[PDB]
Amino acid sequence: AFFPTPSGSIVTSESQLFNKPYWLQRAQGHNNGICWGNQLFVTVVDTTRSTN
Amino acid sequence: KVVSTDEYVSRTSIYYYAGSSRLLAVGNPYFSIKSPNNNKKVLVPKVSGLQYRVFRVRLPDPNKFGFPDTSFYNPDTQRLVWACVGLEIGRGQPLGVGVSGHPYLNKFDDTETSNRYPAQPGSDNRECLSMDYKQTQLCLIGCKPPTGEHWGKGVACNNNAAATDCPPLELFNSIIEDGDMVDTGFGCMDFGTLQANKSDVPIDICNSTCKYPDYLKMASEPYGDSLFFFLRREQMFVRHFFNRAGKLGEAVPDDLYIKGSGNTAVIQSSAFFPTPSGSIVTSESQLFNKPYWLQRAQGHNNGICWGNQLFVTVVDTTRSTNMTLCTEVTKEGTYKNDNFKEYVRHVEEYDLQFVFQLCKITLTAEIMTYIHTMDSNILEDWQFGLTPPPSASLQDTYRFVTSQAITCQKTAPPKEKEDPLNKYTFWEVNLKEKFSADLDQFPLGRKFLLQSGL
Amino acid sequence: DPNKFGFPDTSFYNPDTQRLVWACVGLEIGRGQPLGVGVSGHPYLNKFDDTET
Amino acid sequence: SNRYPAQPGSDNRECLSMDYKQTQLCLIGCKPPTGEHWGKGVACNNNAAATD
Repeated sequence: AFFPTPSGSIVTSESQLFNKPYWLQRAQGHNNGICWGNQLFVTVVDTTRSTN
Repeated sequence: KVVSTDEYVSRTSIYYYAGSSRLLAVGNPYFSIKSPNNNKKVLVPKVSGLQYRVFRVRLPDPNKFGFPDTSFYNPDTQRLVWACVGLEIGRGQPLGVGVSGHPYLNKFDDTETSNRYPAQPGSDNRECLSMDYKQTQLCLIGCKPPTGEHWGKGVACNNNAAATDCPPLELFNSIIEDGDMVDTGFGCMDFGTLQANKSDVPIDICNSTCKYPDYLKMASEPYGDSLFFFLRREQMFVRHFFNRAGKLGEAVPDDLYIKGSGNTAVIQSSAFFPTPSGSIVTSESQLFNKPYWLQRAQGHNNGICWGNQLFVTVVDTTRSTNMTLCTEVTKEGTYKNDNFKEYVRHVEEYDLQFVFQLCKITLTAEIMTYIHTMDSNILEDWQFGLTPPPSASLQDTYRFVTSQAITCQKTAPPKEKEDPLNKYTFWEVNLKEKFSADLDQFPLGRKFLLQSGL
Repeated sequence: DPNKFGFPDTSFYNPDTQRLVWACVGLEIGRGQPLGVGVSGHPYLNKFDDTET
Repeated sequence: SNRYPAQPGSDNRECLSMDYKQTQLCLIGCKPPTGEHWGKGVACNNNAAATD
């Protein structure tokens, strides 16, 4: 019964995903950004700002 | 109500280059060495590739210039100010990263392949080790020196609680003076107060306050006089895994692990820490020896440098090589160990070029309000809105100053106290007597004319 | 030297009040070997101990 | 790690193996292609060659 270990790699600012603009001219679904109920739901997951 | 900076100045049709000399900087990359007999007598200053190199130019005043053509400038109402349009950071050293490391590092074990029970106790297990740092390259420009936060101490509060004993935490934004340390992957925090063992971090950091550029606060500044234009590029990854050596106060809760016995009756540490290291450092992803034609700033100040001065900050670890000196004491014919005294030195090389464009400001009375609510100090250096000083006649006149009609005469007030920024050690560069008007005699004005589309 | 060239045509070149010079416009570096890194080493290098782990 | 006194021995040959470089090339010709290699030749047998 075996299991390996995950180990990560290097992390650059060149291939980041934050502090950059976004414009939603056309979404994928049918709601084009119309937020019902006067609320939003944003979720973000990072692991690269996680010093101890 | 704020406004942008393209509606009350005007670009002229004249351009100026100025350029510094080649900067020299040498020292020891581990500690400053003072006198044994005195504290303030430095011998070799501590400079490495890990210091926030902060230069501050002093561009000469425009209104002290006398032109043969006095047509474009009105001295009755208009004034001048300088603007930055082109800029250069020069580097002249071979590429290579240096190593640092504390000789008494708080490494208990290594925790990556095998740590066999039982633990190895003993009240002293610090040892010597060394490692690479997180490589970093970035640059900032502005007319106000850049701000920086850090993590620090503080009061928790009053003793209503009787829960535990753990230190508090609080951020503090400060002014980034020169000589301060760059982060390398161990928290933007002061190790001089938050740590007590002084035996976990290499020696360059342990009595420092390593800070980090707050991009968020500077962008959220109203006038925007602290971020003209900036880049950054950095990377890191892991090297090993170690663990601390001490009683972990915040112990592991009981339900989340099955207790052992016999050889497995004691619990080891649960505080781990990795060691960072840079990757390959190419010459392709360099950030300097390249022109920067500023077109439009992200703030509102579009290059107008109030106060006739600029601030450049730059950090680089890719030229952090370490020269190892080796001299002897007694000449032998056979090898010895006590016959050599060694030293370690680190060099540093910089250069700066600048392209300036002067600008006139029509001064009507509604605009100088907007200058006044910017800050009051700009308007007085132009000597524009002042008061007539009253108080005509005095009689403090005596023919003989050392006599017996004494009034105990005292003079020399401290009235030339004007600079609030004098509490921070910058790197001054004298640029007042280094101008010229012929751009085509320089290795950057030739690059300027090809970019201008003339 | 360019001035030692007796040209068959003289109608483009006055030797009394002109001279000639050369200039590079083409440039090439030729290699002819397999690729490989060399290694050297001191037989008495000043290594005291290890300091990695 | 070569912390050392001298080491004796008559033969110290061992069993080793390693890979080589990956290398892709192709070429088309009218004449069959010509290459080169280094090799031994004349020695000119003169001037006190104390090195073989």
